[PDB]
Amino acid sequence: DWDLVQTLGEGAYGEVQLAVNRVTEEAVAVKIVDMPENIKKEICILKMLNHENVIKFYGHRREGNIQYLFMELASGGSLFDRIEPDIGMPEPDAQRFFHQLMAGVVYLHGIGITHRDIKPHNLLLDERDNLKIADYSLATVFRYNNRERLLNKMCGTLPYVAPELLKRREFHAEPVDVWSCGIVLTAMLAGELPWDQPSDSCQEYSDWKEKKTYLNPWKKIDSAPLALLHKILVENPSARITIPDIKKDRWYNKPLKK
Ligand SMILES: C[C@@]1(N2CCN(c3cc4cc(NC(=O)[C@H]5CC56CCOCC6)ncc4cc3Cl)CC2)COC[C@@H]1O
Repeated sequence: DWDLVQTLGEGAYGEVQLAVNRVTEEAVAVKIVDMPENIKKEICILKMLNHENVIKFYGHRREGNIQYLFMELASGGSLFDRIEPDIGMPEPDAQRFFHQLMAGVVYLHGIGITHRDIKPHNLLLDERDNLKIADYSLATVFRYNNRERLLNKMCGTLPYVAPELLKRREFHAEPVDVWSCGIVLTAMLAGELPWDQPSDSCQEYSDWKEKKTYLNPWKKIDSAPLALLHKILVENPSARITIPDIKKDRWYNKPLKK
């Protein structure tokens, strides 16, 4: 029925491949996973999703120990491939992608879902350059019956993880996703990641906490988006800006063209 044409990327459990229909020539993205409690969780979350800034999930087929997850093929590819190394991208394009990222994250948080691994590799683009949050393999429920549950599991990607995840036994889900969006914004505006990890043993992170914004990547960033990044990349998650307040930010609301 299908045929694995090209590899689109690889995760912890399974691989994502470009599948072209043997009859219709319809090209889709298929996540092929071998072997359980996590794929049942992932399928459950994928069926809950319905938003313009979240990848479309078609369905799932099981073949013994093999699990197939059918998803929307994003023709524009990844946000990662739009970032020019050491440069980034034009500020109006970065603003628009950030507005769309916030829209997708507000939606997820609104249904009580935390993504837990936001990065340019899983932010995909459709034919009209609309951003779509993909890869729900680490996603979990942080709110149910209007009651918040604290996270305790270590997961994500070190340059994108919030510092409380490395320090605290339990932490709130929403500030962790806000933090990763901040690193994505830095990547879009500088074409460079600021640190290997947000720990005191990492010089670049110590430099940021000491406000050495005359250093890269910060010196490449204009004063307005840099003021926003100062509010996002705050060590104490209880003092960190929330998405309702990000929506009131000067740069977030700055009219930009071309
Ligand atoms: C594990 C990681 N990844 C794996 C790939 N993955 C997906 C990749 C997809 C990729 C695409 N579309 C394309 O690649 C566009 C460019 C073309 C043009 C058309 O032809 C085909 C290639 N569409 C849908 C996808 C759906 C998903 Cl879910 C996201 C998660 C995250 O961290 C490291 C890895 O990158």
